[PDB]
Amino acid sequence: SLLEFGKMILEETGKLAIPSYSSYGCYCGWGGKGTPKDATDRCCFVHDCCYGNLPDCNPKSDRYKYKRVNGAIVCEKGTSCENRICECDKAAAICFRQNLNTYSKKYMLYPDFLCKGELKC
Amino acid sequence: SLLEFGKMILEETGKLAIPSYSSYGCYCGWGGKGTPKDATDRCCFVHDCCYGNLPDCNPKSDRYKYKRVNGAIVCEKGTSCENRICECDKAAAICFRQNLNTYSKKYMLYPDFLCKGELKC
Repeated sequence: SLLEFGKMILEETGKLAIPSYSSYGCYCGWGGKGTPKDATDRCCFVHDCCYGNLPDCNPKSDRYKYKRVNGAIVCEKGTSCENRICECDKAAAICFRQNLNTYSKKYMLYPDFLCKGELKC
Repeated sequence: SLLEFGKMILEETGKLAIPSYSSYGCYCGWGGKGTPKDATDRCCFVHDCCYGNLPDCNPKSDRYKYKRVNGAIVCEKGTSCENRICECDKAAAICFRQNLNTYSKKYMLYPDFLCKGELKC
């Protein structure tokens, strides 16, 4: 859920999930259309597609456990849905951290009309 | 599109394309620089080169059909673009499978900053 995902985000980036990655570009939030605007926005698009491969699961309400071992995120052994959702969240949070150098305020509260079309995954 | 390619990748490798191949090495990802890390990363490099030679097309977004006949992927007859996109995808997905033997978890989540230099197609 956003409780776990928001915690990895804060731990990895020093930023709060809402608002820093909930109103950013075309895909960081609940938007789902258009061409990702930059590297951070691409991390989000990938995260949506990741959740997309899990139609038997519900990421929004599915809570999992993770721990930090040797400085890295470990998704603890759980249900297939818990494991796969944790892995999607871990990947996006590290993606965010890796792209912090190009994170820009320019793309916060980004207008709907500048995001057009479907990119299927 | 990513949807059809992801599906071939799962079928050929038994791995879900996102996240196993979506942050892998220097080329299985959005980027395009440096020496490919290994055989798997080379499949991605070749796949970019293949898409790079389809400028009359929209590889990422355009949908196509394919079948399985006696084990093997068979691209169905669509538009010129569709069949070519399909063949690029089929070659990469088979490449991933052929090199599963040397797939290495240490190249997942690979930072793009460790990838420098243009390597010509």
